[PDB]
Amino acid sequence: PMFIVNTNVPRASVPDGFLSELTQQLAQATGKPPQYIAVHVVPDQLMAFGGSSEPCALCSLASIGKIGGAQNRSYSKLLCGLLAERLRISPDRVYINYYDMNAANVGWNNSTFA
Amino acid sequence: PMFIVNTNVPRASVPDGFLSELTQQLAQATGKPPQYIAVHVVPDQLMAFGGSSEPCALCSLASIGKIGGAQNRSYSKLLCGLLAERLRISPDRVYINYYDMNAANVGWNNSTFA
Amino acid sequence: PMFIVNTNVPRASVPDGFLSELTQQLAQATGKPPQYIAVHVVPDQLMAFGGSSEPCALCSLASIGKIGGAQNRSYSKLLCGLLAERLRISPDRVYINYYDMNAANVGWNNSTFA
Repeated sequence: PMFIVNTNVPRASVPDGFLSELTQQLAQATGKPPQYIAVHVVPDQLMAFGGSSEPCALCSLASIGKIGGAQNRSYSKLLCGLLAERLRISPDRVYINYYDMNAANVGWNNSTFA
Repeated sequence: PMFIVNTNVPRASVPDGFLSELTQQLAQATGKPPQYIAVHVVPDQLMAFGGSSEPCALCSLASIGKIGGAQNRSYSKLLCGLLAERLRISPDRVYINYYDMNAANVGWNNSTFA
Repeated sequence: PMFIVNTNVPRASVPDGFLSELTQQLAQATGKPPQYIAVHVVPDQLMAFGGSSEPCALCSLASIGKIGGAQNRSYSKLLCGLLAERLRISPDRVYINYYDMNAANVGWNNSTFA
């Protein structure tokens, strides 16, 4: 899995250990081994959500499988929770795009997962 | 809908009010209320387009529906127009990837839009 | 085609000429003219791969066609190669997401490619 968060929250407001928390919780939620989880946080962005520059986030979670209606609701509760607790972003100012990747369309270690 | 622009134009060249202009015009084009539109501009990027580093943009518009042949031509005219007028980027140095998201694949407010 | 590299390697560690090299190598690999290749490198990122902040990269290659099982294995060998040689990133800490874009879903020069 690969989880990306882009936010207008400043870098100083991202707490120490946040990338590890995300890694841990995503491994648990997706069922994937932690060695396969990648996470990427991009603060200080020039963004608006509903026309407003109050704290917001635009995110993406891509995974080979483990994407679907019920799973994605679960991930959204988890991730909006983390963004609210840690970054002080309202859940209603977060979008998370989910992507179910075919294994042939993910490169890693000089090959793909197919 | 969510619109992201990555560009090598410097931050100071992004005019005041541009995120609101994008929000407004995207609301009109997609038909969706502006409260649902998110916009994200990433200046100062290390980029090339066709092997050269004059002003360029790599963008994305992801929406639950409102994506298709005709609509995407319209959006391209609109958005290339804005990028040329406001950021002085030639339309021929802009790519916009369009993504029609399934509602169950967009997280928001602790759940999905399904 | 458009190739994006997000990495925690510092800006200074990206060699002069790297965007041109990627352009050339991608034009050869995809068979598309260089004028159609766009490349984007984002250093200095806050990222982790398998919980580790050792050098890593999260990448994307989107193209109208020229994507599939065998082609993507080849691209992965190529691009992991380049990232290892030039940025000193282990192939096993690189993900590359491949996107086969429909021509009607790529905007350019006030219209789409359809």
